[PDB]
Amino acid sequence: SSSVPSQKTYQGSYGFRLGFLHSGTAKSVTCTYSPALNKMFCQLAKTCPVQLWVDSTPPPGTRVRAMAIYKQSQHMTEVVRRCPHHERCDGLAPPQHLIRVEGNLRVEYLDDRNTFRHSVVVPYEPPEVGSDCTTIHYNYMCNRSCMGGMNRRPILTIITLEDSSGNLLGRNSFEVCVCACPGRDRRTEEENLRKKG
Amino acid sequence: SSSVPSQKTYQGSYGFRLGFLHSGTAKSVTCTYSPALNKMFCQLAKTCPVQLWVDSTPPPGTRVRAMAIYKQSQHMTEVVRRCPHHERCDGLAPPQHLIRVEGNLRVEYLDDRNTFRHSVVVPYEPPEVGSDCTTIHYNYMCNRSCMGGMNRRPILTIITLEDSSGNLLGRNSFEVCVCACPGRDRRTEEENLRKKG
DNA sequence: CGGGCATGCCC
DNA sequence: CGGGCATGCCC
Ligand SMILES: *C[C@H]1C(=O)C2CCN1CC2
Ligand SMILES: *C[C@H]1C(=O)C2CCN1CC2
Ligand SMILES: *C[C@H]1C(=O)C2CCN1CC2
Ligand SMILES: *C[C@H]1C(=O)C2CCN1CC2
Ligand SMILES: C[C@@H]1C(=O)C2CCN1CC2
Ligand SMILES: C[C@@H]1C(=O)C2CCN1CC2
Ligand SMILES: [Zn+2]
Ligand SMILES: [Zn+2]
Repeated sequence: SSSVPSQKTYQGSYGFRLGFLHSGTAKSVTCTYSPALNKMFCQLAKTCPVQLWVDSTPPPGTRVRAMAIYKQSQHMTEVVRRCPHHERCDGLAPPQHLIRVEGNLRVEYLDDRNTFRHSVVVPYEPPEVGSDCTTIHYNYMCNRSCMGGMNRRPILTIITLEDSSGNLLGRNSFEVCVCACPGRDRRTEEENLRKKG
Repeated sequence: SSSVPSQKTYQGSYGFRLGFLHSGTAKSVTCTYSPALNKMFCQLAKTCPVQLWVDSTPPPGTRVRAMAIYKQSQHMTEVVRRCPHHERCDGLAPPQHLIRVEGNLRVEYLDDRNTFRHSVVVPYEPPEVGSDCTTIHYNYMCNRSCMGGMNRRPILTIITLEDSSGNLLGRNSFEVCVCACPGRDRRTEEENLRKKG
């Protein structure tokens, strides 16, 4: 009955975890992940690699879904959407969707008929031989600050592993801040965490 | 042949001048006019009174037109428009128009067929007996900072007095900055003028 | 109300 | 590149 999807971490029977490349906090970096905050800082429309880790290999036909939700209680029931400006500015991705996947010939974009929430889905592919994870290249097509979209409200990205039958196999999430200067904003929030948290 | 309307002050044979109420520079004022900068600072969608002064009474059927243009040379040829967000948010005023007139049952909104520029027109009415000017209540429906609209670019409002035949009778203009805190921004720009101009 | 931070971006 | 200002708004 809820229109708010779960954000509860569920590693599940396949040991599903997310991973992120080690970047620095240089003021001009295009993205950087804070493990202390479980938070990705990245720039508008630029690659944001997410690693998928599993302890056991999911069955054939497993799918990987990404969806954004507002992190604060007072905004959780509102659907996260592209702002009118960037919407009016790919072909496969409808202009209303915040999250895109690049580099994948099998991407599917969903608008839920009951909850109206947007998600983007790709097939799960096992890591190549010798590699321990699979990487998906996400793109966030608005800044957190965009008026008429996120309007400065923080968001979570929820990644779910789902089998072809629709069984939830795993769930993980991270906060995302799409901003002009990811390195500066990570440094500021981490400093604020240490001194005022 | 030019698609850029004139901004040249032309008092004309009727002695046409603009006037503005004396406001202060309190941080929360809804609008304030700087004579030193010939610049109105005002808030989004709130009243911005403009006084019309004439030395001689224009003929019956005179009209008062307002139009915005970008002040900087590099943007002058681009049409000033409402941003996509506030456009998607009166009835008589088309959503694309930046400048509205409130309180007037005879307002006309024009989209020029050749230049595509927007303007808003009302009849000229002489001042009431004993009064020296006529006031028009303008509304600016975007902030200067709106992405996809003015996008932080400065603008002029050009007020023209025109007879019913379309003869230009007078022209005046002022800079406009639609901002959150008109009193603060006037104080800052005037201080910057005095010390760095 | 006014002080002050967060965030985009400096033509 | 990084320093720093301008501007919206603080839940
Ligand atoms: C944002 C992400 C990238 O695209 C590379 C630079 C920074 N971070 C790790 C690798
Ligand atoms: C963070 C800041 C920089 O360092 C350049 C890229 C992003 N932003 C504007 C210029
Ligand atoms: C903005 C304009 C108004 O509406 C009154 C207050 C400030 N200024 C003069 C009168
Ligand atoms: C300027 C500042 C104020 O003083 C209030 C009105 C406008 N802005 C936000 C709150
Ligand atoms: C997760 C794993 C790694 O650490 C590197 C880059 C991505 N994957 C294969 C090698
Ligand atoms: C221009 C003139 C004034 O100064 C007051 C207010 C508006 N007009 C009539 C009286
Ligand atoms: Zn946007
Ligand atoms: Zn706007």
